[PDB]
Amino acid sequence: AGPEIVKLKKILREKAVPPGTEVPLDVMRKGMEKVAFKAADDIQVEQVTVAGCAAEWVRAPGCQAGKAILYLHGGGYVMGSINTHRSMVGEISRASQAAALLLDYRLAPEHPFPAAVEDGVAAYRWLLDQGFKPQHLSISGDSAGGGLVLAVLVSARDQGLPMPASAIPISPWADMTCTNDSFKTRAEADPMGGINKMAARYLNGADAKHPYASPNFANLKGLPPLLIHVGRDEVLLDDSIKLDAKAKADGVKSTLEIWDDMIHVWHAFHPMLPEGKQAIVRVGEFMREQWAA
Repeated sequence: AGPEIVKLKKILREKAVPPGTEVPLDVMRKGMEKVAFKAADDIQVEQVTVAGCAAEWVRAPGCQAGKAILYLHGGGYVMGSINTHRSMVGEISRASQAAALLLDYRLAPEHPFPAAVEDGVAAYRWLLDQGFKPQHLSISGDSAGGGLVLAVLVSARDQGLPMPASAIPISPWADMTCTNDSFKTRAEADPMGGINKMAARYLNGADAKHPYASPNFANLKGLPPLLIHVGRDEVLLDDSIKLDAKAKADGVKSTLEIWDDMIHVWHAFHPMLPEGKQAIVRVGEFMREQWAA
């Protein structure tokens, strides 16, 4: 249906390491840093520290005064940084006209679970304490960071925190047991097991069904409206279908949208992918929808 994903899928295929090759952690970290998209030049950035983590407010133009996004990057809980996700987050800020807080939360295996959860709740709390009003808040995250979105919500709700206006997990990883069908069914279509070594590194012997590690098994009752993006052609399809089905069950509003022909966090390829640009427009549409209500 699209000539851009075809071009892009072949590119990501030519580029990937053979299946089942063991790449050092420091080697995958730097590689992700080395190939990271550069933020559009009209995105301004301000470095802060938030709950003892490095952070940047990432403000595109048009940003409105009351509003913010706690944004939680992907990387399997072991890699990714402010730098690797600054581009896509600039675009989410554009679309939603709210500044992103882009948190450099603690990474495994130097800092195992629940460290990353502990940072998310703390950044959220820090936002409220700055006097952002929950109803002026959004939370969003890709992949590992999309499960964290949820984990932080459940966690913050257990702690007495008010829920934000919406939550957008993009290609969420919300099940550390990695047993879902799509790992097998959808695996010839991901250009893109290696993800088990990251559960092992995050968990570090913890219960893999621990609600805050794998939020597909958490009590979700009370959480605010969900938009969940995932690509049909990606390993983690099931996580998103089961997140939505569990949200449903637990009283929560979600819109799952499986985008056909798309790969993992296709949003990140906005610079060359039309679906990427439009999925980002749609995220910002959805946070702006939840803010008007």
